[PDB]
Amino acid sequence: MADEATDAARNNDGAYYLQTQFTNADKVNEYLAQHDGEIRAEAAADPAVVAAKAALDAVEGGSHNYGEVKAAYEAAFNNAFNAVRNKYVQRFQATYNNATEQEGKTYIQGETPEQANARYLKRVGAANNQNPAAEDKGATTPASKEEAKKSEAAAKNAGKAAGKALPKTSAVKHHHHHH
Repeated sequence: MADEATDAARNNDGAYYLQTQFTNADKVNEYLAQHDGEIRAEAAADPAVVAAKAALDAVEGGSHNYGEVKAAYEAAFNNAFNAVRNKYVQRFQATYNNATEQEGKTYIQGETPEQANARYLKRVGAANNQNPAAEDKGATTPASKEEAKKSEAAAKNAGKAAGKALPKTSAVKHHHHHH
C-alpha cells in the first residue's frame, strides 16, 4: 500500500505563455481537449513516466531518493504531455492551413511557446518496468479529531463580617431634685 493519490484537478486557465487564451489558442485547446485521452495515455505510457511512477511506489513517503524520483516523475510527466500535445497541434495546424500556406509542408518547423518552458524538463533516468499504483481509500477531508472541552473555576473572594460595639452605661442618679 505504498501509494496514495489525491486526484483534485484544475479545470482553470493555465497557459505558461498565453497566461489566459491569447492569440488563437482557443482552437488549440479545443483539439488538446477533444483528444485529451490519447494525449494523456501517450504521456502516461512514456518509458520515463511509467518507470518513474513504478520507482516512486518503491521509494515513496519521503524515502531519501524520493525527492529525486518525485522531481523526475513530475519533469517527465509534464515533458511527455507537452511533447505529445505539441506534436499533434503542430501537425493539425500545418494541415488545417490549406488555403495558401503550410499545406503538405513536410519541410518546415513551427515551434510552440510552451515548448520554451517544456525544454527545461527532460529526464529519463529510469525506463522500462510498469506496474499499477492507485489505492487511496478516497480520503475526502477526514474531520477525524474534532473536540473542545474546558472546565475551569476561580475567585473565592473571602470577605469579613462585622466589628463590635457596646451600649452606654447609666452612671447617673436622679437630676439633683431640690426642694
